[PDB]
Amino acid sequence: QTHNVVHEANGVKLRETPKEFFERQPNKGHIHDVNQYKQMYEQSIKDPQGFFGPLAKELLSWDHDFHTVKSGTLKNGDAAWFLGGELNASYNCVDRHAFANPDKPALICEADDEKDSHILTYGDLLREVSKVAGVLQSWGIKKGDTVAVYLPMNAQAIIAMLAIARLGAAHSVIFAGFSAGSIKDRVNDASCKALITCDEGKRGGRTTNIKKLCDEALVDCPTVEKVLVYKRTNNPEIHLTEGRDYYWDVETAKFPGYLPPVSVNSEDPLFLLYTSGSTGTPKGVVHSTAGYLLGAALSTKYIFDIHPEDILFTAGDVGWITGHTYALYGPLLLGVPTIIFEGTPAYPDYGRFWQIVEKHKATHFYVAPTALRLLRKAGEQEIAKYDLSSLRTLGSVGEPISPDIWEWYNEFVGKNQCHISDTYWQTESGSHLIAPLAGVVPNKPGSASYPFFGIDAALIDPVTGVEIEGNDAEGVLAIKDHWPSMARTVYKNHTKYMDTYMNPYPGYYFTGDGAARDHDGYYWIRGRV
Amino acid sequence: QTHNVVHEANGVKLRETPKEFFERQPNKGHIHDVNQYKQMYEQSIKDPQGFFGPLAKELLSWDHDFHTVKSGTLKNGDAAWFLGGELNASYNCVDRHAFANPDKPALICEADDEKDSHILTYGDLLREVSKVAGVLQSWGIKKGDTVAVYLPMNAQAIIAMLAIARLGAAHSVIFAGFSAGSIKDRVNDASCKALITCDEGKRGGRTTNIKKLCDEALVDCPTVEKVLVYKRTNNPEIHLTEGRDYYWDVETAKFPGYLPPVSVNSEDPLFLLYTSTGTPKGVVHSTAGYLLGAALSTKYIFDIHPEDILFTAGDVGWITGHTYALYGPLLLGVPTIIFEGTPAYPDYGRFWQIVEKHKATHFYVAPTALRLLRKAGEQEIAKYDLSSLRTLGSVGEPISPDIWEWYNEFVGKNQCHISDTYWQTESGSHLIAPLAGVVPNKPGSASYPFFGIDAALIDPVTGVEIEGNDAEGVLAIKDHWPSMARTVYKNHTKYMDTYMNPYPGYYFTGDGAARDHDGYYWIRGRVDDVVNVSGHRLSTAEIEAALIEDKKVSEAAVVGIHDDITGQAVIAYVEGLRKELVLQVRKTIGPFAAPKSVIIVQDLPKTMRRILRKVSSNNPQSVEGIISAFGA
Amino acid sequence: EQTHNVVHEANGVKLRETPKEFFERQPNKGHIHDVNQYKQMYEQSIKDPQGFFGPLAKELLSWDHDFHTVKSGTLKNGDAAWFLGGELNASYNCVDRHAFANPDKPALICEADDEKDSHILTYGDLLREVSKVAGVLQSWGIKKGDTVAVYLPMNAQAIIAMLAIARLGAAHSVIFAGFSAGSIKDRVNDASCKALITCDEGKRGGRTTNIKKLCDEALVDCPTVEKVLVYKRTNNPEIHLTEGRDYYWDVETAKFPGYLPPVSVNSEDPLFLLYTSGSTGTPKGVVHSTAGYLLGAALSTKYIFDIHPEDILFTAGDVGWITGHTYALYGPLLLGVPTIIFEGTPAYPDYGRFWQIVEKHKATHFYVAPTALRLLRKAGEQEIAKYDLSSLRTLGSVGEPISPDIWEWYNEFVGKNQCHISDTYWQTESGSHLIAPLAGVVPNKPGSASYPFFGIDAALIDPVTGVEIEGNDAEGVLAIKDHWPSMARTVYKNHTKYMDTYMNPYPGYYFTGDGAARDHDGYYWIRGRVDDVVNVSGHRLSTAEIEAALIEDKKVSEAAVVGIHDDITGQAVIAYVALKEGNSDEDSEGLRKELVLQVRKTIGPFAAPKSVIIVQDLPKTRSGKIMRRILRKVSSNEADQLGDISTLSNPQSVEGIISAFGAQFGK
Ligand SMILES: Nc1ncnc2c1ncn2[C@@H]1O[C@H](COP(=O)(O)OC2CC2)[C@@H](O)[C@H]1O
Ligand SMILES: Nc1ncnc2c1ncn2[C@@H]1O[C@H](COP(=O)(O)OC2CC2)[C@@H](O)[C@H]1O
Ligand SMILES: Nc1ncnc2c1ncn2[C@@H]1O[C@H](COP(=O)(O)OC2CC2)[C@@H](O)[C@H]1O
Ligand code: NA
Ligand code: NA
Repeated sequence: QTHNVVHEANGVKLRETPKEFFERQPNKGHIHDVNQYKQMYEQSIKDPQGFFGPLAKELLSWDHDFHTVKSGTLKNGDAAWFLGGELNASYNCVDRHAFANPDKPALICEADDEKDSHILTYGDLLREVSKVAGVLQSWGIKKGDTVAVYLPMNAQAIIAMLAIARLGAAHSVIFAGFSAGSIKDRVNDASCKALITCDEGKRGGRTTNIKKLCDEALVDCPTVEKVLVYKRTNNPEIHLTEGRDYYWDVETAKFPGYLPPVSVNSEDPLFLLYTSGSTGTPKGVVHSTAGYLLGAALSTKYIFDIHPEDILFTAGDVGWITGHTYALYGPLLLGVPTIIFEGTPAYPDYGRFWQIVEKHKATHFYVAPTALRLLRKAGEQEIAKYDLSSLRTLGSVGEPISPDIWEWYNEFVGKNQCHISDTYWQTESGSHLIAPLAGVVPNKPGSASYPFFGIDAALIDPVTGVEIEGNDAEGVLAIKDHWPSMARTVYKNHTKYMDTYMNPYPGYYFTGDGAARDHDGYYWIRGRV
Repeated sequence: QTHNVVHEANGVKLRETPKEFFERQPNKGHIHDVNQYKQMYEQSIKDPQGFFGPLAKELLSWDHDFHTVKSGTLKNGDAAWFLGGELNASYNCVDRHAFANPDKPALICEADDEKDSHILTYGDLLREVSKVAGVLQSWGIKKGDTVAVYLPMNAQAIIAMLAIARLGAAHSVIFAGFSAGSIKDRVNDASCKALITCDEGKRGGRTTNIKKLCDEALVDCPTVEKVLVYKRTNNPEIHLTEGRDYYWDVETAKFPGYLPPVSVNSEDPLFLLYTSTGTPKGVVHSTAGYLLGAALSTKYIFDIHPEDILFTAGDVGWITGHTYALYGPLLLGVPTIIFEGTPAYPDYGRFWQIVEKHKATHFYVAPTALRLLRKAGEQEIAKYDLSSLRTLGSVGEPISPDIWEWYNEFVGKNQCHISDTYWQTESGSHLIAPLAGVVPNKPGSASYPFFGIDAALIDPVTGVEIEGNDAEGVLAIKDHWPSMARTVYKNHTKYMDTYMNPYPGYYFTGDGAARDHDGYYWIRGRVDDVVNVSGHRLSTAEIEAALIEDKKVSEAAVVGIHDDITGQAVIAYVEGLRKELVLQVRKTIGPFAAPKSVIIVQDLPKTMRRILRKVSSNNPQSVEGIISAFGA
Repeated sequence: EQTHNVVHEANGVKLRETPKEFFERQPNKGHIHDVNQYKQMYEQSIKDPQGFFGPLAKELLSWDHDFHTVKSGTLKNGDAAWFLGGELNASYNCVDRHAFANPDKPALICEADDEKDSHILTYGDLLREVSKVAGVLQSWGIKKGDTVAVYLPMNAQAIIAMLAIARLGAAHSVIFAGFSAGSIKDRVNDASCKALITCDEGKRGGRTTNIKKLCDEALVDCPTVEKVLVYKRTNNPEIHLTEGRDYYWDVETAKFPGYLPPVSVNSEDPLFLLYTSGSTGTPKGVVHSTAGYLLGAALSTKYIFDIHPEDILFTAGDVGWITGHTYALYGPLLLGVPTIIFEGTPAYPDYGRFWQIVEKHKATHFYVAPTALRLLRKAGEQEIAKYDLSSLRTLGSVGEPISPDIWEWYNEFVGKNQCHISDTYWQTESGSHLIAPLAGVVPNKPGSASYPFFGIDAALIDPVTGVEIEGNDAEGVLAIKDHWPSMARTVYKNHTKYMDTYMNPYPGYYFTGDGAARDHDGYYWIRGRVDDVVNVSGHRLSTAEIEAALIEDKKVSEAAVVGIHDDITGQAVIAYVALKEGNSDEDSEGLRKELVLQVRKTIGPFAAPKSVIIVQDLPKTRSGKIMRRILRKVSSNEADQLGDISTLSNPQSVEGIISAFGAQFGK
């Protein structure tokens, strides 16, 4: 009953999902109980072919069928999924839903100031993505190119990512807060042929110099032929360099509201996302197309319990993986609306998140514990002003969630009527690795619980390098086989990838984190090592 | 029986298809009668998916299947057909027929002088297209490029077009009678990477300077990297620029007679065709939808069977040659007669001599040529055996009842069906036409709208559809159709403003028409160019006249431009006098007819409102003034 | 009849049935039941190519897109095409599919010049290395429609380079590692290659060969080559790499992952260029398509050699030549079996090396040229008894005639009279076997290639009348009456040369350049080239190219090169040279050596003349053109038979020619 190693697990009562979760659920859940989850999970570990093939055919639309579900090993860094298949990410995120229901909302955009907020339908999104992709195509962007994005969290960032993917090019999103030198490093490592940005940004009421930093960086980025500049503030004193910089509205007005998507192979790169590592300069994590999209759709459907009637609010930023997988690809693949918030949880007041959740009857909310701490400190009383009865799944990501913060989140935001998903994962995993499925897995505050489909998690003794048998254990967290959404390389530097992830413990994927596993199989993340 | 509006139709007896038509028809007709036509037409309007899906699979060969038959709306300018599909135009016009019957004639080429005439089979055409496509491929031409063609109406023009389409590039054919400036404008707007032309041309016995005008134009066309030059006259004095120009024969001899075609998407551009009042605009046509329209209209309106032979006396420099000298007939796998010369050379019987020589079953020509031959060569017609013909088409302009009767009697001997085909460059293929052997004729009427064409008459003042027959108004189309043009090259806003925004929810043909008690349409010609300001349609000419009535005004020019709020805005070029002129227009025309702004200028273009249009959107010397005052 | 009045080779020749031990060692039921089934299937392959080759193409190749038409075009119009509309990838069919099925199965059994450096790559290993090299090439801009040169010895890196280039839809052009810098230059420039794959140095017979050095020398004049990939075969640090152009195989492949998607190409997109010598002077890049070439390779390897999944093939060839292309690489790898890639010579460390390798790996199939058989019979017979060769059942011979005596020697000393011998007739332009005895099916006549293969409708044409010869006991020009899947499709950027060489000499036919005879049983007997092409030790040479090389020496005024029989190399090249101002018989030996070295450095060591004859002038017609017929007749000791020479402008010269050949051919 007691734990000698996993001290966090002693005297922790399981927390079943509240009845109101199932009352607010629009349809029968996707999994009935934990026993069915464990059957499906064991099948996903022992027979990835027969588990993931059918799901890949169910959740994604293919332009060419695949012939092999899974190939490669971790030790050889040659992982591949759905080999021979062809598809397009923008077709799966936009076109098919637009044909099905063009007036269904897609991007619920909340601007830094609410007066500028708007809503794009899937039909709208198809037209705007097509026009921007037509601009990029006229400029010579084609499959195999990279295109940089330097935009805030708003419709233009989503449209730019989808338009780049529509051509089979790989987008490289650069968080709008980066310095000119960070922009330069990333652009040059990726050899981007084009950049998409805006003139200025609005954050918490303040105006941010965006094009200015781009211009500073581009003096050292010779590969950038053309820049597309959105008029976010329309400030006339913002310089565009003749022959390089063009306005978003002016160029998109020249092209039609439909452009054919370009088919890419399952293993063609979908994007580069640059991350800081423990050794040296930024490294470009490369994600494939089919595997990443399947992981995004699968984790969004099963871990958050997303249905067609639902509305996801991922309070993240597309500059990071969270916005990639769960503000954009995850929800759009499933054809539900997603809320794109440009501002901050404090402007105009600390009720912004909640005013938004009420306004759009959001059903899912996904945020990092940092924001939870900020709102507990400075804006608790605001929560009661707004109706949050539409929610049933509350997500937490990025860092450990202390039991204190977990209980506060559960009571004040969830009104003790929602399910909480502590999702553990990382930029290189593509999608959730360990997380409690909504309406299925009972919670232990501070614990991410069970590994997800295709994630064969294990603990390794660092001193010896040997895998640790049995529960009530602690050690380095690692995965014993690759999974569909695993990152495939570091751009033009596969040796760094091998040394970072595959070579510390040959045969395993090294997460860089230490964790504990208790007598129930629940995992407790203990941070970086 | 009487018409109070459609005066053309009063006292007009229907003209049934003559029995000789069905005697000469090689097989059972494709449609039995008008009732079957109407059932099929109603399905093509109410259920485009169930009507055009099966036809697209029947008439075209696909590399990848389509998942959606029809997408988009006119209002949003995002029409698309057969989404997800892949195909190749040259495979559908050449390869499949060559594999089925390589010795069947494809291009029956009649040169300016008959001594130079020849016939290419489908196998011959496959080899020549493959070799030219190999030359272009070795030069770097690929999907997404544009390639200019400046060639007379002969085998090399057809081969060039098909070879460019074989690589998935888009051809832009430039009528060989165009000047150097016209070549330059079109090549630069399209940013063509290569050009295919010839040294000189032969027309009416005269030698025309083709390569010379090309050089003149190319001095200012930096995107053209290479030129392929056919030796039409083999004149040794014709200079080739080293490193840029290469000979057709020399380069094609280096490559094999088969080259794989490149699959393109249904909505990838097949061609740009530049149109000749203001600035030339590149009408862009898709691949799958355009080809389907070409095949469908050629088959059903002309009644084309595998045994038939089509003579379209047009020029690939224009949409008629594109669609009914090349794509339509070759798609159906029949021979097409490509005539390089004039109706008068060596004499005024040449058209009829060609029909007799090749036993053509179908003849398609513009009323302009019919009038010329009636005036100068009538007696020549009877000198030739024209009994192989059963379908006589007319295109491009109204055919008066009198010219229709002359055509019917002197060419058709009262034994052929006449198809007065109404359509335009932007429609891709026939919009309103009497189906051969099916629809009875009223001379001068185009008769019924074609498959997928939901035609209507619109009140020009209110934009509201006119219900019932015995009516007149603006001819408009209520939904897009497979072969509708998709954009204006790199200028989609001009496309929207020209076709979709004047009457939102409709396609604007620019023509007026009348509809009689039988549902037959009578084309009435161009309308008067209204500008749409927040739903009020204004006449630039009326505003100019009203401004001119003011005796202190010397000259007035009124133009329209795009406006994100009011759709269009009106700018007049001519502090207190400006207000006086605006009030003058308000009290002469109406309160809402006032220009958005009156700009007092001392100069205006003529040497031409086009300059004013471009100026308002941010004697050559005069130009400066226009700009200066607009800066005011 | 039983007697032959024309095909003398066939008189008194007893058929040689397949020995029973062949069937004892055969691992499964044969692919063909007996010779009658072979004849039924062959007739279908001629009368109904669509119904015969469609199903086989669907069985043996994996398609990304199905084909809609099996066969198109005619020889006369030079527009042959097969499996139109199809899409596939050669590296997927040679690697990926087998790696997915059995990643640990051996693929490349690599025997290095020194056995200590030997190793084995599995299909999984091969997939990873091919993917990495393809990743390097892709990052350099190589894409479908480009050509990439390979200048590598016969080892794993050559195979990997070829497959990596094909993985991107680019066409490889392999340049035999015995070529000089000028030959590399000619081929690289005619193809406009964007990149080159080579190595620092080579190992042959224990000697170190200069590979990268010759590449640098040639590349000074190859402006289209943007980047070079260099494998460290010896890792000699003194080997210079040019900054900005040359990069190391290991360094660059370490940057990319072990899987890269293959690029789908059309059946008729070019798979490779192989530069071949003819009666011209300039090498011609023979172009092979993808689907048809691969189908021919798989089909001939499977049916003529009787290859099964359990078998192991040792083709003692070099990828620098078509034999290595088709039967060391594409054929076996398509069929998913291991192939032995031998970097060395038959003589090093001793003359048992071939048999040591066969025994080491229990090879079931061995494929070699008669030149090597003659060498081993002369110098290494005593080695054979040291080795267990009982794993073998199919012994192939390629590239040149196999005399009845050599056939018997091969049959007895290597096969122990228990193996089937496959004398395979074919050529670079045919892609795969044209006439050959199917192992276990066709009985042999020693010296005869036997029956034409599937899709090969062979004929004999009267050299006087140009008319096809009906009936048997006949002789004439060997021609083929319709194209076949693996037929070469063009000469790179010179289709007119292709037409003039192969399709126009005998309209409606393919001209092989060979003469042949057909006996009363329908067996074909190859009689050798009719077009004066010379084959020295399996290498096709251009007498005109050798003449040009000799003339480059400014001491030479005129040069005429001819071919003759040679007991060692099959044919030998004899060069006749007239000098400007020479004389002095003491300088003769030295100047002859100088000219031989000139040829060695212009073309390559293997193109050196057997002998250089210094004469005072060459025989010429009234029009001033050299009459090589006289030099041929003299060089074969047939001075009698020269006949009336009063038609020459300089009949007096003939005497000298004869005397000179008598004095100098020996010494
Ligand atoms: N639920 C969690 N509980 C405890 N720790 C967590 C949790 N989620 C993330 N982490 C830490 O963040 C890194 C990933 O950061 P990254 O920005 O790459 O991806 C971010 C996640 C989008 C992990 O390696 C780990 O140390
Ligand atoms: N049967 C017809 N009866 C009366 N008028 C006609 C008819 N066909 C065309 N037109 C006029 O020509 C324009 C199109 O010209 P375009 O050169 O683009 O297309 C050329 C015709 C292929 C129409 O809008 C219209 O005004
Ligand atoms: N079994 C054989 N019996 C007699 N002669 C043969 C045989 N195989 C080839 N040849 C001669 O080689 C030329 C082609 O040589 P190539 O190097 O192109 O291809 C060689 C095959 C690799 C043939 O035209 C012919 O003259
Ligand atoms: Na494809
Ligand atoms: Na496909």
